[PDB]
Amino acid sequence: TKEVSVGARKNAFALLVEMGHAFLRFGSNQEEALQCYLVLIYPGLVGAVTMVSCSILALTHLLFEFKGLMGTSTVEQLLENVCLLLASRTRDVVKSALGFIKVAVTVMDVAHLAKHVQLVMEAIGKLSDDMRRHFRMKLRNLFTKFIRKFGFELVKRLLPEEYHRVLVNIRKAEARAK
RNA sequence: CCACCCGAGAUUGAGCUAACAGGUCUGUGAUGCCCUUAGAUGUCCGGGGCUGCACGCGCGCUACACUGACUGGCUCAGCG
Repeated sequence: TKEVSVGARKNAFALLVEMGHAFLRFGSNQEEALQCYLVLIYPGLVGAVTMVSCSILALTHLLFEFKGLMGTSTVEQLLENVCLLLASRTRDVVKSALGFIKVAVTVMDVAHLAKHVQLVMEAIGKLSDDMRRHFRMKLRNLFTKFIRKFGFELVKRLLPEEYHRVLVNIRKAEARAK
């Protein structure tokens, strides 16, 4: 899934989906089988940095396919770990964490996300100057999705100063898109 | 646009709060002066005025009639 070839990456993603399907046939309860599947891939978030980004990308692809079936609270736990991985120096780990956060915001229910806007968006807030400037597109899209899904004034209140303008800039599009 | 083969590579990495004269609009100075039983129209009450009329400068209404005025019938609309 982090190979050089795009075809190999596509095949590895499809193979992950297929083995996730394969563990849905070895037991009676699907959720516990998916839990066993994840605890077979959980240690990869601990080893090498490229292996950490590998595991974050794998979890990102897995979260989009088996959205609710793995179990919401467990989702939240993984998101919390991604927040620690939001503190990484490497740009690949940060990019993979941003993609996972985007996929989670797309997938996860808004009522349970409301418990976790502050933590993940605080982890977004204290990222860096270089990290903010480089991945300004991903942060822009994430703040757009948070404004769609929650109160604009809430994200305004809990973010630091500079991001404020980015928020209102997004809100600016929210009048001309209509 | 999607998928696939070959190919090492069919996209992996680096760089790219500010400006608005596009509009709007009552926040910051231990801000300069002038006034503060000389109330930057002090509240209230009662009664007057706003219309008062020699004359100028001008819009309007009614008329000076006979192609008119008075008296009785007739049949006619449209915006709203």
